[PDB]
Amino acid sequence: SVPSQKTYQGSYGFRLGFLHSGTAKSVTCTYSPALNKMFCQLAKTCPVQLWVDSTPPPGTRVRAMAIYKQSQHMTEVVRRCPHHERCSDSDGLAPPQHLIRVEGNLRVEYLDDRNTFRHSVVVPYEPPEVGSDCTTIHYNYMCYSSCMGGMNRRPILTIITLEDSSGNLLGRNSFEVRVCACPGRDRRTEEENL
Ligand SMILES: [Zn+2]
Repeated sequence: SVPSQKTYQGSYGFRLGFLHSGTAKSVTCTYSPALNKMFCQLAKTCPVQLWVDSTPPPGTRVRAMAIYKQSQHMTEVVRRCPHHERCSDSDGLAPPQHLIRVEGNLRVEYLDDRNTFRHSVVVPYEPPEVGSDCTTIHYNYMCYSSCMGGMNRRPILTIITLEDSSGNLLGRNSFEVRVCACPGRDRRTEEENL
């Protein structure tokens, strides 16, 4: 039982975009084109851009879910470790077990799937401004990749799906994510291997 991670631009030409933030030590969130991999700090703003060729209709929703990248771990539900789960870092909206939160959107909705037990977070799709090319969603990852009893150094993917009001799939994309203390150094380090 594993959610699909297959790229699907769909009829609205759905793509993801990311800020070009570089690898200086001060960066809180940085994306690697070569690795298709986001490096970000704990609970910090992670901007993920939604790019479309044509505007999805009103009622369109945007969902985010994490799964383990490695096949021998893919059936295991990605959740926070007990320490962070039990931490006093609640925004009053997100369930304490959920890795992925959305910041700055009061219409955010969280799901524990009654059948697969997987966690996800969904928001209404907003079109970009007229003078803008994309819609930005501010995600927070609430556990480190290294958390013992949590992800425990196992790599994860974030899957972003576009769905209609009735939950039908409209588009899908994904990126790898590492939650760490120094995203710039870790990104630069992982890329020197190339
Ligand atoms: Zn943790």
